[PDB]
Amino acid sequence: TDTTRPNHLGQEVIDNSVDEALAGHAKRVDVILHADQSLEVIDDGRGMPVDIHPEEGVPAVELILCISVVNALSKRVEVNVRRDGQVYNIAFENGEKVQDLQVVGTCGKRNTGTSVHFWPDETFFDSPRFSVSRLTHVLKAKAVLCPGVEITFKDEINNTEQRWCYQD
Ligand SMILES: CO[C@@H]1[C@@H](OC(N)=O)[C@@H](O)[C@H](Oc2ccc3c(O)c(NC(=O)c4ccc(O)c(CC=C(C)C)c4)c(=O)oc3c2C)OC1(C)C
Repeated sequence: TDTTRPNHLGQEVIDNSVDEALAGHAKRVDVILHADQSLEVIDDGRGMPVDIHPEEGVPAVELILCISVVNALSKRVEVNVRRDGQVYNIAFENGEKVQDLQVVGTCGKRNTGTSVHFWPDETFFDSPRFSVSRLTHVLKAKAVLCPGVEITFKDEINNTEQRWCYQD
């Protein structure tokens, strides 16, 4: 992972969302660059499984995040999963789970998906600023290579919003 800036980190989180679209489960991926320079990636896929992983004995989502690159390079990572009518939440800080998986709400059974919100640890990057032009260029190409998915990008730092969808 490149540490010139947090873009590559974001693209890896975006790729996990797009993989759900490519598999035919997600129809939309939303990316939001927050005012505090944190990035949030939301998809309407199946939702990162929250049931126990046999070998490890911990929620699959907890395990995936624990070993993820976002967790390693972010001072904070908050994940919300919509699955089976339930909204599960879990968070890590400085690389450590600071909030066990827990049901924070309910939702429609058909409303599934995952939200990954992370705050890069500025100490690991030459620059903590996200390169917007680079983020949008890669996203657009992503929309192109995954026909049918609607990709939106909301920039709350430069106050702009865009959406792209390539039907075929
Ligand atoms: C970083 O997590 C990624 C996902 O990222 C997002 N945003 O959804 C996505 O890329 C992909 O997500 C998958 C990949 C495979 C299945 C999949 O095979 C499912 N089918 C099941 O019936 C199932 C139900 C519960 C369960 O614990 C598992 C196995 C666990 C896995 C695949 C982590 C499978 C399912 O419900 O959801 C899935 C999901 C959401 O792979 C992950 C979990 C590594």
